[PDB]
Amino acid sequence: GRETCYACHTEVKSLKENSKHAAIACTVCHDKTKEHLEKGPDVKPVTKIDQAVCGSCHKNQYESFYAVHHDPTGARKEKGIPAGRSPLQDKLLAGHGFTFEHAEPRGHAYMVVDQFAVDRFQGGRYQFKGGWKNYDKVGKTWDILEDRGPNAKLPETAMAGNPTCIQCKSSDLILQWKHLGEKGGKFDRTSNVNDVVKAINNPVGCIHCHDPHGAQPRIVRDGLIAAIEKDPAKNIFAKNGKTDLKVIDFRGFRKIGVMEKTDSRMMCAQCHVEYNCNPGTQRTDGKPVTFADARTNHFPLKNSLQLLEHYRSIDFFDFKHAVTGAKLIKFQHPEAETYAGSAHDKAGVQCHQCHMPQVKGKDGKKYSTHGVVKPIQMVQESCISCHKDYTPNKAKFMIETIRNYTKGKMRKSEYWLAQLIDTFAVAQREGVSPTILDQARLKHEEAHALWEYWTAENSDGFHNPEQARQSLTGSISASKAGVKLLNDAIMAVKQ
Amino acid sequence: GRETCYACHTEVKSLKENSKHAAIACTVCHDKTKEHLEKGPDVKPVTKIDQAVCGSCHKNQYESFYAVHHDPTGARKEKGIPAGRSPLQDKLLAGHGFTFEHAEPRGHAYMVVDQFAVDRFQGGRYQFKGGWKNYDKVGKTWDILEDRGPNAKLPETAMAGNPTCIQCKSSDLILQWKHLGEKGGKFDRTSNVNDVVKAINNPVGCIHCHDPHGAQPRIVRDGLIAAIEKDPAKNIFAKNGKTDLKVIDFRGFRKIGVMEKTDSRMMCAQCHVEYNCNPGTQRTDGKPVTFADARTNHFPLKNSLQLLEHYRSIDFFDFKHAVTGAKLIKFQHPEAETYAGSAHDKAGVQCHQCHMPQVKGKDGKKYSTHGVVKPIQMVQESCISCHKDYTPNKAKFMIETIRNYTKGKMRKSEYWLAQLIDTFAVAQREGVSPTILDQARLKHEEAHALWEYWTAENSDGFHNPEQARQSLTGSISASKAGVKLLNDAIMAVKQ
Amino acid sequence: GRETCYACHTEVKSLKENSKHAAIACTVCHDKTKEHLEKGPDVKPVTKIDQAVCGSCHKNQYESFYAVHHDPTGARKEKGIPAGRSPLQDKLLAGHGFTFEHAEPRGHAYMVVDQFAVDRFQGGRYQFKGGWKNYDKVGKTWDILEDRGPNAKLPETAMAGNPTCIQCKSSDLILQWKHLGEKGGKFDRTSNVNDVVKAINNPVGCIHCHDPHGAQPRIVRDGLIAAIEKDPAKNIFAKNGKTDLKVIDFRGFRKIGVMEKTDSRMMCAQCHVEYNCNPGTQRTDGKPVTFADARTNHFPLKNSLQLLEHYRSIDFFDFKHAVTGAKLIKFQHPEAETYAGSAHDKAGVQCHQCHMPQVKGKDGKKYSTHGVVKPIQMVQESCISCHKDYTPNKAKFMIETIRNYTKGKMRKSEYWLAQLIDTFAVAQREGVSPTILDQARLKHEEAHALWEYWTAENSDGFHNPEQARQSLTGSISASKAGVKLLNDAIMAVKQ
Ligand code: HEC
Ligand code: HEC
Ligand code: HEC
Ligand code: HEC
Ligand code: HEC
Ligand code: HEC
Ligand code: HEC
Ligand code: HEC
Ligand code: HEC
Ligand code: HEC
Ligand code: HEC
Ligand code: HEC
Ligand code: HEC
Ligand SMILES: [Ca+2]
Ligand SMILES: [Ca+2]
Ligand SMILES: [Ca+2]
Repeated sequence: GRETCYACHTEVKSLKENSKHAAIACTVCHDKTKEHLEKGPDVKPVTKIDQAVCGSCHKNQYESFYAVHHDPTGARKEKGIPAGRSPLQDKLLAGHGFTFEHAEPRGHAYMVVDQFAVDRFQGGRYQFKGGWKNYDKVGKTWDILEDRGPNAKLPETAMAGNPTCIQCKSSDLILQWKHLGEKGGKFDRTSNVNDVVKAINNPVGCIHCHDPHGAQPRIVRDGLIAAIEKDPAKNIFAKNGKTDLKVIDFRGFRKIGVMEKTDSRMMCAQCHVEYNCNPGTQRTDGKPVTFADARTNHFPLKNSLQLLEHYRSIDFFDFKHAVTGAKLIKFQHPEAETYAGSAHDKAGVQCHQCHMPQVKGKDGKKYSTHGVVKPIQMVQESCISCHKDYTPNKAKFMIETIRNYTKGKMRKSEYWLAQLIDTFAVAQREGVSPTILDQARLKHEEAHALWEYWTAENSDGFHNPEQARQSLTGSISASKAGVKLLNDAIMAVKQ
Repeated sequence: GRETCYACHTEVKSLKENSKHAAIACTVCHDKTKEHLEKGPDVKPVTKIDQAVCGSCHKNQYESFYAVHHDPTGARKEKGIPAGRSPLQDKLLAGHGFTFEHAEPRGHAYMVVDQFAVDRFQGGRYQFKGGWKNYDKVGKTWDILEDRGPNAKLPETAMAGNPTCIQCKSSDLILQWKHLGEKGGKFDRTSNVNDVVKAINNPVGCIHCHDPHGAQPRIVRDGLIAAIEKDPAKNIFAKNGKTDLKVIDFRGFRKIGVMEKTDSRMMCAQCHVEYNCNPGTQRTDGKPVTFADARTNHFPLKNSLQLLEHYRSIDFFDFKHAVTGAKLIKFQHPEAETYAGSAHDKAGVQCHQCHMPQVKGKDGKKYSTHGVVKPIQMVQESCISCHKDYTPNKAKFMIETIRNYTKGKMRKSEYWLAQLIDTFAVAQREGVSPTILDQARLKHEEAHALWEYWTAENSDGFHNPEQARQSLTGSISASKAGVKLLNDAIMAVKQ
Repeated sequence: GRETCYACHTEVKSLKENSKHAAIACTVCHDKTKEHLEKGPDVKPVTKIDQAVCGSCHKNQYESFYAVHHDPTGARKEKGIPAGRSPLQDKLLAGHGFTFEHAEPRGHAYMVVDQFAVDRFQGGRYQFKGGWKNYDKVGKTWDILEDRGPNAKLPETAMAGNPTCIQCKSSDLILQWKHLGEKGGKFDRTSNVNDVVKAINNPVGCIHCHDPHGAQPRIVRDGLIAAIEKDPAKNIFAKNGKTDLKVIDFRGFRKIGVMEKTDSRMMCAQCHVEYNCNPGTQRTDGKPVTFADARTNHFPLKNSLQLLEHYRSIDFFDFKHAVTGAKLIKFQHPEAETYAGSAHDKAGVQCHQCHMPQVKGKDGKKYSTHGVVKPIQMVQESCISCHKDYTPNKAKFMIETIRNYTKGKMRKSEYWLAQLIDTFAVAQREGVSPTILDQARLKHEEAHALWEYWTAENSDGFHNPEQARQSLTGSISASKAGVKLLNDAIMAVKQ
């Protein structure tokens, strides 16, 4: 009786008819349909957002997403340790909530539990039931975590958590969140995050990347659609002054973007980008930017060489550095913006070919693994599958040589940023002019933007070695110029 | 003729009769017995303290203790290197002898040679015969080391060595050391350490943990007995307002503690504790505390959250920090005090189940390995033996995740301690009030106590992850409070 | 017709007749011989310097030199990273070109391409054709690199490259370089390095260590011959007041040194030494030392305990430290001077026994591998071949224990150098006397000389553990003495 439904749901008919999902009865994914027919539109069907329904017919994708693996080096790797990805984090991000805890990423199945449990999220309120011995448990959020309650305190935590955070950890609010988190849905940007978390039972849904109605490759992330719509000819995913995205707006309430061809650069860019999803400060007037402002659910889709101008253009910065008071941008995991225009991107390779390589399940049916892969741990399938002349050692050597050269420049950029910050403090105590301190703040802004992008980004340059070198040497140059003018100004005081 | 002996040695009769050692002739372990009978009590039998006698009937325990293994990452691992367990050691312990050399522990068979050869012991006087190529040799101290003599100098060494040090490296002085090292035995706390070392041929004896007379599980360490006796109802080993320890006092000269049931927490706490075994300074008057003082052979049996109050209560600190002049506690390897009240302790698991797992020897007789094990190197026997559902990768993941999270907080506590020390120095040079510097010293004391415990402790939180988090975040909080008040006081000067 | 040639080339006759190469026709290695005979000496034969000619009869040496191996940890390892061999490089070498890039060494076949491509060589002018994916290519320089041209800029590079650099990367200029690079050959010390690089097609030739005429073990490096000639009785290679080197001077233009017996300490010392091959400054007058000066192609052949006196004696230093203005020596890879007088040197072991171990080729003919080996990666052939009682773990344990103890002192020397530099800067800002700052500069000179030798040297003490300890503790002592007098002078100012 789908034609009954299709009478008032025309877009679903468009997606589903003559699709690979054509035959699937509406009842497979929607409950209370009879009540919706019999009692009218006031009584909504139930749409349970649930990987297990997709798994009933796609077991290898479902099984590989939920498969539990144990990295013998462990997880919860703080980045701000000496041998870590961001060893000078505590000094360079002084005054930012990331100083409370920032760990390396792990598997997709953990993404909700790790967002809720991190020391920077909600003052330690959410914890693993049974603690560390259950840290590898997957499945339903509230089977895994407990709520210690609103009045509990945990020392050296922060309260960075907000509803927009959840948009990059789950598909559970797809029908309960108006476009951009503007008011009108069950939840919006101004919601109490502790109401929102109760609604999040699952990590990123199968529906995040795949239309349930027709199985079309798609995106559902509001900020990513908004970015592509703002710059449809020149954005990082465009080709020929066009992007492969048809936006479907349901009821003026929620958008999807459907693509004719798989583009995992867009599918993964739903989360693996720089974003603003937090309050901040305007550069002009020093006024707060609150969750009322659309800038608190924002995808720039700009790379390291563009972001400082981009955030100046939209009159926004994240935090003042606790020492220099520089109006700093906080960068997060810009993998899509890094990958854009790199050797592999230009070759037509997409994120999924390295990170979701082909494996065989079960009997021996071929599928894309949905347990996303760390290519250095799987070079036969992530690399040699395409680079057939490569030995495993050659693949590892190529990854690690690029990471080696890039990290050399990252560490040198940190040395110089640390020097800039320490010299600034000395310049302050030597009563150097606030005019000249302001010049140094600008150099800190620039050096910071060209450095922090790369500790935030997860490849240590592999995704774009040229951009990483140009950015990080630009950071070093800016810091050296700041240190020179501060040390010059310090001579001129006592001259 | 044991009844002859038993006439004047009543306690030995109590331990030996109806024991597992009942049948063993006194002559097996004591020489010159006839002269002792014939010439009377003036001529003492010879009691050679020697693992090889125990080995004659317990070959697998003896063989596994002396087995030579080569860790391919080497030994003599200085902790104060960037990638090391205590990377900011040289700054945070400035003014302490540990800045001359402090390496990670290795195997028990090396414990005397490594105490005598470390650069902080006795000005480099003791060295390996033939140098590095013999660094893996086990057996008799003076087959392995040479004495360069009292007048030899070795640059960048220290003279921390003292007789009480030897009490945690050998059973060789069991009959030659009056309780607590008070005067009356061949050696006491005031002895020249260079006389004492000549008497130490073996590492920790079989008799350290096992009664030779009846084979009862026991302790012989004077400071550990003294601690248990001071607090017999509430100490970390107690249960039901009682400790499983019967103290036997021989001649008012030397004590053992015998337990009805194996408690390796007590057996290992003979050495794996925080201790004071060194001169120090009183907090009240600034007067020396010398080896005449019982506080120089002292076991607090207190954890990270208790030690600062404990050392304030007994009016003792180890060193003034070379920069801040904070009256600091020097912490050493508090494994027993950490382990106390942890998940595994509460489950009735003891040190030996993870560190002396069951292995098969020879033919295939089952025994507890007496080559103590680093569980991460042996997860099948140290972990999976009990956690039967664990894979080796799961065991490794669980150890390393806890170490990862704990080290993140350890490194952050060091960052903030370094900031506190650097800010203090700036506050001094900005002529901030000595009143306010004194407030900052108190914050350094607190931050130091809540940090250094964990670099001194060897598990990086595994033994008590909750206590480690509470302590290390407390350290960070104290340092941040010190940095705030110093930076506030620095504004107020030039206000 | 060799007797025709031998008439005017008497030294070649001496080397070639009754040699292992006796039978080889001159035409095998020299072209245009008929024109040289027919047209006279004005028309020089062509002498193509080329491993492939040697390879025609020595395939296993040729094949093993050019064999491509992929270290899975990658290459281009910057030393100035936290976990790196020289973690405080950027601070301690501040004002030296090594701060732009200094990576660990890799295989011999890469030595030209890596010299030309390093960020410190020639402003990034030379790059790998096709970039990173060709970083493992071996063979001809200009098949592997491209020239971006003289006007191209690459941010955060330096221009350290000069002709004398090439003398330790290739045998290609053996007939085109007058002794010491004095004027008269196609190239000299004053040549434009960008003319010189065009002439360098190959890495170190077979002829670097082996005479082509008679196959005698030899050296061709001008600076090494000059050093041995200056001190023929007491130099590090001497025995019995004599060195095994007969110098043959061709035309007063170019020297070789031929040895009766293989001495790989000399063969490898052609490059694995400290050297001066750069402009610098005189200590006395502050005058430049230019490529006109013989001190710009100089081998001291002195160890860590001798170099500071050595460079003071010849009135030379490399750079003023950017903070302290200390007149610092820049140290490079002093492996031969370190190895001299070590346990293995005294035992008659040479570099080649550990680094060119015996392997079997082809069928199974035994040869010395000419792919030089990192012994920790090959302990069966580099170590156990001679230490037959060693297990692989024992060999690794011995290497890594020595490296562990040595690195502990290296890291501690860096901590104290960093403290010296930071204290100096504070002493300057507290207006401490320039007299007392000059005293501290001397302590920085000394501490620097006794430290940087060991980050420059590649064994982390393995080659001479006693010398490393004596040097690095001497560094620590010098820095502590500098920090004491600066901190004392700072009290005395405000006294
Ligand atoms: C017109 C008379 C309708 C027929 C026939 C069916 N549906 Fe419907 N549906 C209709 C309206 C006007 C609305 C919602 C209006 C609003 O914005 O609240 C709905 C809603 C749904 C939803 C809910 C989406 C959400 O916000 O959670 C679902 C999943 C849905 N409808 C499914 C559906 C099916 C499967 C039908 C045939 C059995 C069907 N609808 C008939 C209008 C009408
Ligand atoms: C938002 C819903 C996401 C989308 C869409 C994708 N990723 Fe992701 N990823 C995300 C998070 C929040 C995490 C961390 C989870 C945690 O609990 O820490 C990650 C992690 C990865 C990793 C690391 C995997 C691991 O270490 O085991 C990789 C390699 C990764 N992500 C890649 C990736 C690719 C290629 C995507 C498109 C196919 C993709 N992600 C989508 C959030 C989201
Ligand atoms: C999409 C644009 C995102 C928004 C909005 C937020 N997060 Fe995120 N998160 C995202 C990705 C792709 C990843 C994996 C890659 C990485 O660099 O981590 C993550 C990871 C986390 C993690 C795990 C790692 C860590 O930082 O400890 C946490 C704890 C996490 N994210 C929390 C978080 C919070 C609290 C947010 C709102 C302030 C938030 N995320 C927004 C993608 C996106
Ligand atoms: C092969 C050419 C790749 C493509 C295309 C993309 N990625 Fe990648 N990624 C690659 C490597 C070699 C590495 C280094 C670390 C490693 O595991 O080898 C990375 C790193 C990441 C990470 C960090 C997690 C990890 O896998 O270790 C993330 C989160 C990641 N990459 C995501 C990502 C996205 C979203 C991509 C398309 C925009 C992308 N990668 C492309 C190799 C390749
Ligand atoms: C009473 C007449 C004795 C008989 C019979 C035996 N022993 Fe004895 N023993 C006795 C005294 C009074 C002392 C020492 C007094 C003092 O404090 O110095 C001893 C000493 C020993 C020791 C020495 C312990 C030490 O300090 O090193 C040993 C090992 C010992 N005695 C053993 C022993 C044995 C095996 C006997 C039967 C053969 C024996 N004793 C008889 C008193 C008497
Ligand atoms: C080895 C297995 C032993 C046998 C058999 C016996 N004794 Fe022993 N004894 C032994 C050791 C290693 C020591 C040192 C202290 C310790 O507790 O480990 C001793 C000590 C004694 C002492 C001294 C007690 C004191 O007064 O302080 C006596 C008096 C003694 N041993 C007597 C003794 C007798 C009489 C035995 C036969 C019945 C006998 N011992 C057996 C080791 C061993
Ligand atoms: C004092 C006599 C000790 C007793 C009793 C125990 N241990 Fe110990 N341990 C001690 C020292 C002095 C050393 C270092 C030795 C050196 O030369 O460096 C150690 C070392 C260990 C180690 C590390 C083992 C290794 O790295 O190979 C472990 C795991 C260890 N110790 C555990 C341990 C346990 C479980 C004990 C009770 C059974 C125990 N120790 C007793 C000193 C002493
Ligand atoms: C028991 C309460 C002890 C006293 C008293 C002393 N040491 Fe110790 N030591 C002890 C243990 C359990 C261990 C292994 C665990 C660890 O954290 O090291 C050690 C180890 C050493 C080592 C090896 C490691 C190192 O620090 O380089 C040395 C060199 C050592 N101990 C020396 C030493 C000295 C000189 C003492 C008196 C000042 C001393 N120890 C006392 C247990 C105990
Ligand atoms: C299993 C539940 C354990 C019990 C009970 C105890 N220890 Fe432990 N210890 C454990 C782990 C997983 C680690 C981390 C390092 C590792 O090797 O895996 C440790 C560490 C130590 C160390 C450092 C040496 C080492 O083994 O690497 C010491 C010296 C040590 N532990 C001693 C010790 C003592 C005395 C215990 C009872 C109080 C104790 N451990 C209990 C696992 C477990
Ligand atoms: C004397 C009449 C000669 C006979 C017969 C041969 N050679 Fe010669 N050769 C001679 C002179 C005077 C010179 C060079 C003078 C100068 O310094 O320029 C040469 C040069 C060579 C070289 C060049 C070395 C260089 O600088 O590149 C080679 C390789 C050489 N000669 C080889 C050679 C051979 C193989 C001969 C027999 C066929 C031969 N020479 C004959 C003088 C005379
Ligand atoms: C100058 C012509 C050289 C001579 C003669 C020798 N070596 Fe060398 N070596 C040299 C350079 C310039 C490099 C670095 C090359 C690069 O592209 O980075 C090296 C490297 C080595 C290494 C490291 C090998 C590797 O990592 O794979 C070793 C162990 C080494 N060299 C040893 C060595 C020995 C033993 C020699 C005499 C037989 C020797 N080298 C000669 C420059 C030169
Ligand atoms: C012989 C006395 C040498 C002179 C003159 C120069 N180099 Fe060198 N170089 C030499 C050796 C034996 C090695 C390998 C050992 C090591 O410690 O690196 C090297 C290595 C390099 C490398 C690779 C490693 C690195 O530093 O990044 C480069 C890029 C290199 N050398 C460049 C270089 C330049 C530019 C020189 C003139 C200023 C130069 N070298 C001189 C031996 C010798
Ligand atoms: C065995 C007794 C050796 C002799 C003789 C020499 N070297 Fe060595 N070298 C040795 C070890 C164990 C190490 C440590 C790093 C390792 O790979 O194990 C080294 C290190 C080097 C290096 C650094 C590159 C490397 O191999 O990792 C160089 C460039 C090197 N050594 C050169 C060298 C020269 C020129 C020697 C004679 C003067 C020399 N080595 C002797 C072991 C031994
Ligand atoms: Ca951001
Ligand atoms: Ca202590
Ligand atoms: Ca030099």
